[PDB]
Amino acid sequence: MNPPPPETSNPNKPKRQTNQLQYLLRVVLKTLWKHQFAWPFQQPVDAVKLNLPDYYKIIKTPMDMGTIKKRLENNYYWNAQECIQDFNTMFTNCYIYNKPGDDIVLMAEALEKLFLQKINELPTEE
Ligand SMILES: COc1cc(OC)c2c(=O)cc(-c3cc(C)c(OC[C@H](O)CN4CCN(C)CC4)c(C)c3)oc2c1
Repeated sequence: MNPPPPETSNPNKPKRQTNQLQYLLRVVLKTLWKHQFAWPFQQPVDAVKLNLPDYYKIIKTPMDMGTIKKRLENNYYWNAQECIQDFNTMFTNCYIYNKPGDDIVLMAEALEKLFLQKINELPTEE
């Protein structure tokens, strides 16, 4: 069985909409979301359909771009670093669970290269 997905809504968590967070949605997430390798990362890993009974025994902090997209659209974050960590968690989970040469790993690295190139020009806070 799959665990419940990460939280995307929490009304007692403080939130805001900084220009950095707008950039993470409009530049960073949109760039990765449209990429040819985005599809495995657009929703939580469905370990049941994929028949990976051990995935959520090894991956204790799941994350994915569907969760990140909902969080940005919901203005769930307080700062840019919370959102950047989610991306890095999602990439790291992939490298942690899988074999170094795997397709899913190459897909992850292609998205992460773009991720790094975009956050390198993260604007200073307005
Ligand atoms: C869709 O979205 C995502 C997103 C993901 O991360 C974002 C991942 C991910 O992390 C890795 C896997 C995955 C890994 C193996 C190893 C596998 O293969 C298991 C199969 O039973 C056959 N192999 C078993 C091992 N035997 C040695 C050889 C055969 C399958 C089907 C998927 O899928 C993902 C899908």
